[PDB]
Amino acid sequence: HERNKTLYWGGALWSPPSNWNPFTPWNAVAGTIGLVYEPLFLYDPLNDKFEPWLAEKGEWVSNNEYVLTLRKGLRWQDGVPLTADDVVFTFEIAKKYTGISYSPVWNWLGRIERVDERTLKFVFSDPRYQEWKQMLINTPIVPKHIWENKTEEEVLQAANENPVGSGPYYVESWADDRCVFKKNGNWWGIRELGYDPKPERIVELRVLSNNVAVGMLMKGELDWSNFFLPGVPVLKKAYGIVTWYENAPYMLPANTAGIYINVNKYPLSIPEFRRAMAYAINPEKIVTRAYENMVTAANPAGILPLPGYMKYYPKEVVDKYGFKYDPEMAKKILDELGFKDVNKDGFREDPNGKPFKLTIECPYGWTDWMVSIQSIAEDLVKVGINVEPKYPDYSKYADDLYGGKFDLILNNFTTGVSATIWSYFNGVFYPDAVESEYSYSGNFGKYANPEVETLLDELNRSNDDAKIKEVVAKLSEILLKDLPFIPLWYNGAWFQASEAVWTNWPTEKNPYAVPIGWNGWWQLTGIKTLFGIEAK
Ligand SMILES: [Cl-]
Ligand code: NA
Repeated sequence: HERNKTLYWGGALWSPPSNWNPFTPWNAVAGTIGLVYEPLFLYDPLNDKFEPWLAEKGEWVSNNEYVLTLRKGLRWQDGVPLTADDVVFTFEIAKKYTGISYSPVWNWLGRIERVDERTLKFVFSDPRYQEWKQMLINTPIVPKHIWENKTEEEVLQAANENPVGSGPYYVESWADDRCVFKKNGNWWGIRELGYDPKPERIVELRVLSNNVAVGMLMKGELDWSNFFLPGVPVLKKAYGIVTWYENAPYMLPANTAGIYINVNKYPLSIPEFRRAMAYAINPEKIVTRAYENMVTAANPAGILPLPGYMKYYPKEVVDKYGFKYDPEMAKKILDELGFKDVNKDGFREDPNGKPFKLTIECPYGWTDWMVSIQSIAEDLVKVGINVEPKYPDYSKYADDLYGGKFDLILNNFTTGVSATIWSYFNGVFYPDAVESEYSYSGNFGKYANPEVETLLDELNRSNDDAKIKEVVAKLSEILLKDLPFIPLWYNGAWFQASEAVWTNWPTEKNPYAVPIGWNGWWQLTGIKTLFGIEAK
């Protein structure tokens, strides 16, 4: 592999490459969706615009009808035409096979009509405009001719080695420590979009230690890093490394990191106690100690600071109902609630005099989160709440998170950048969590509020900015008053690059793509990174 034609990339491969199944992207090699399999649209979160990808055009032609026109001349990597039949298949297979992740689409999509050879009309029983935006960017189109013979379990359990997609790269080889993608010189995007991927190969590397990753970046052996790497601010200063911003906070935001609270456990069940905890926490201590100013603290509502979300920011609500670091306020609230240190041991007991302690947890070995929860636990101890950090192995953390068996838990899985603010509120408030044993979609502390469910549905079912702004204000007001989740900071969209070989990376001063190749991000313009870089 000629060095100046090969891009070495790390930050998303954490186990030996073994799965490339577009139906299970959470288990697939990162890039499966983006490099190999493609969506109808991209969403540009920097400019708050959709970009027709496989689709030439898509629009709502009535309240419950969405007309999609596919581009002409699309082909699968095996030379078979990609047509509207493959799109129909991609949706209808999930009607048949309910174990497919997006099978619930059929609860609100009624039918798909064939308008002409490349045009489909989606006829909705319940037009969920916000949720539809997420379908448009996150559902990969798959080839009927490859998947149509399979049973449900064959579909869901397939490793899908040598995946046949439509995208700009295919898998050439793999090993325990890498997946090698090779440029598809026939990619339809070259002729149809005028986009030409620059690397002939992309080598996706698994790197076992942060010392090796940072060392490789310094030596120009790793071109593109989506790893969290401590010390980047000093290394930039001393040695030179590309980041999105020249100064703090260095990185774009990826999601809202915060504390989910078990609202069904006394005294966490008292909304004012939750508010006291929020006043007690100093997010700037996390920004400095855990992240060396590579993140920013969140606004109290936790709304990501990107244009598609901020055009709905409820400033008057936040001004009135927000919180901030103020330990004296925290103590005042606790005193009013009757949580006083009667045993004289430095910890407040409950108003009946009964001692209690709480845990806060994050996964073992996730060092930045460990520092962060240690910092949180200290701040809470400082206002007399007995909190101890715990660091369960990942599988126990995940059982605690999804099962709801925690007191306080640090998480950011459902609050990522997306094509709609609805996904943030849904990830914080996910009403069905209250009724299921396990929730994977948010509201892990199982907060129940009928007004929230009504409002989230009104948000989903609106396509009107004025109404959306109103709904977002009411949702934010409830989040701030009841705090089942306490937003703390925006975790970074970690990006560093070496210019040893490749240059012209996207940055704040040349912001032509979001340079993140984690799963979910190719469709947020990560793919466009590959059209702009150039080899020295
Ligand atoms: Cl549903
Ligand atoms: Na006490």
